[PDB]
This record gives sequence, C-alpha cells and structure tokens, in this order.
Amino acid sequence: GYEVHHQKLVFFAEDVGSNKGAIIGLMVGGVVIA
Amino acid sequence: GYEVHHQKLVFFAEDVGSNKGAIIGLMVGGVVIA
Amino acid sequence: GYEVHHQKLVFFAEDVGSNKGAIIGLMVGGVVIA
Amino acid sequence: GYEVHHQKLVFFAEDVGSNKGAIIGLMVGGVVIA
Amino acid sequence: GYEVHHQKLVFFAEDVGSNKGAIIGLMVGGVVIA
Amino acid sequence: GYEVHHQKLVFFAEDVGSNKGAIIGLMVGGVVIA
Amino acid sequence: VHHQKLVFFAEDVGSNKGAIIGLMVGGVVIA
Amino acid sequence: VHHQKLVFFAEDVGSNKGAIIGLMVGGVVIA
Amino acid sequence: VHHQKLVFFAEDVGSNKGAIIGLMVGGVVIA
Repeated sequence: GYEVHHQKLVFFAEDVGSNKGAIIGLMVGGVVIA
Repeated sequence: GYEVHHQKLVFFAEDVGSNKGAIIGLMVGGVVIA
Repeated sequence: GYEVHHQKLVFFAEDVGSNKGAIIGLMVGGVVIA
Repeated sequence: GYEVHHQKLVFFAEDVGSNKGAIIGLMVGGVVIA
Repeated sequence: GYEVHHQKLVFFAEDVGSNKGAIIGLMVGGVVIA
Repeated sequence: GYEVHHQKLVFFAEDVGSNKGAIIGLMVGGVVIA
Repeated sequence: VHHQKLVFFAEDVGSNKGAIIGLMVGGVVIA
Repeated sequence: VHHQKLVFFAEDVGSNKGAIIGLMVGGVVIA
Repeated sequence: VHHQKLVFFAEDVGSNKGAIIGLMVGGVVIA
C-alpha cells in the first residue's frame, strides 16, 4: 500500500498578494521591460 | 492499494490578491512592457 | 484499488480578487503594454 | 514601435501524426486508461 | 523599437509522431494508467 | 533597440517520436501507472 | 509446400488498431 | 516444407495496437 | 524444415503495443 498527502506548490503568494509589474510563469524569449 | 489527497498548486494568490500590471501564465516571445 | 481527492489548482485568486491590468492564462507572441 | 512574428506553439506533432490512445489538453479530474 | 521572431514551444514531437498511450498537457488529479 | 529570435523549448522530441505510456506536462496529484 | 493457420486466435479478440498479417512477401503496410 | 500454427493465442486478446505478423519475408510493416 | 507452434500463449493477453512475430526472414518491422 501507499499514501501521499498534504503537498503544496506556491508561486509568489499563499495568503496576501499584490503586484505592480510583470509576473511570467514561463517564457521563451521576449523583452520584459517591466 | 493507493491513496493521494490534499494536493494544491497556487499561482499569485490563495486568499486575497490585487493587481496593477501583467500576469502571464505562459508565453512564447512578446514584449510585456507592464 | 485507487483513490484521489481534494486536489486543487488556483490561478491569481481563490476567495477575493480585484484587477486593473492584464491577466493572460496562455499567450503566443504579442505586446501587452498593460 | 514593436514587432512580433513567426511564433508557434505545437502541441503534439505539427505534421503527419498517428494516434491510438487518449490525448488531453487539460483535465481537472478523471481516470484515463490508455 | 523592439523585435521578437522565430520563437517556438514544441510539446511532443513537431514532426511525424506515433502515440499509443496517454498524453496530458495539464492534470489537476486522476489516475492515468497507460 | 532590442532583438530576440530563434529561441526554442522542446519538451519531448521535436522529431519522429513514438510513445507507449504516460506523458504529463504538469500534474498536481494522482497515480500514474505507466 | 503446405500451410495451415499461420496466425490463429482461439477466443475473443476485444479490438484491433493495427496490422494482423498472416504472411508478408513484399510491399508497404502502414497500419 | 510444412508450416502449422506459427503464432497461436489460446485465450482472450484485450486489444491490439501493433503488428502481429505470422511470417515475414520482405517489405516494410509500419505498425 | 518442419515448423509447428513457434510462438504460443496459454492465458489472456491484456494488450499489445509492439511486434509479436512468429518468424523473420527479411524486411523491416517498425512496431
């Protein structure tokens, strides 16, 4: 038998988040002047 | 037997989030001035 | 036997979220001045 | 002045491609038995 | 002045490609038995 | 002045590619039995 | 030269998505 | 020169997704 | 020169995704 639980993956926030600017989760080339 | 539960993936917020600017989940080239 | 439950995938908000600006789940080229 | 051209996003074989089995672009749940 | 050209994102074989089994681009849960 | 060209992101064989079994680009949970 | 039952199935065959060739001499068969 | 029952299945075959060739001499078989 | 029952299965076969070839002489088999 197996058992897996309570994992997590977070990216820039889990409770409170703001932003003034770029956030790119994945990119191939390009100019993020921001 | 197997069992998997309570996973999670988050991106920029889970409870409260604002934004003034770009948020790109995936991109292939392109100018994000923001 | 198998069992899988209580997964989740959030993107930019789950409970409360505002926005003044772009939000792009996927993109191929293009200029986001934002 | 901006320019963007000749991008691409090829999911699964932008040419002659056989298929005997499941292909899913997004799946929030289920059981895929290929 | 900006330029962006000749990008790419090839998921799984941008040419002749067989397939006998599952292919998933995103999956929040489930059971894939290939 | 900026330039960006001839990028790439090849996930799994940008040419003739067989497949007998699971391929997943992202998976928050589950049981993959290849 | 005596041939009998080159390929043989003795019960149910659930499906088929490919070539089931009893004998080949030449030519292309793209299943 | 006597051939008989080269390939032989005696029970269920769930599914086929490839070549099941009883005899090969020449040519291309792309399953 | 006398061949008989080269390949043999005596129980269920879940699935096939490749070549199950009873004999080879020449040619290409891309399973």
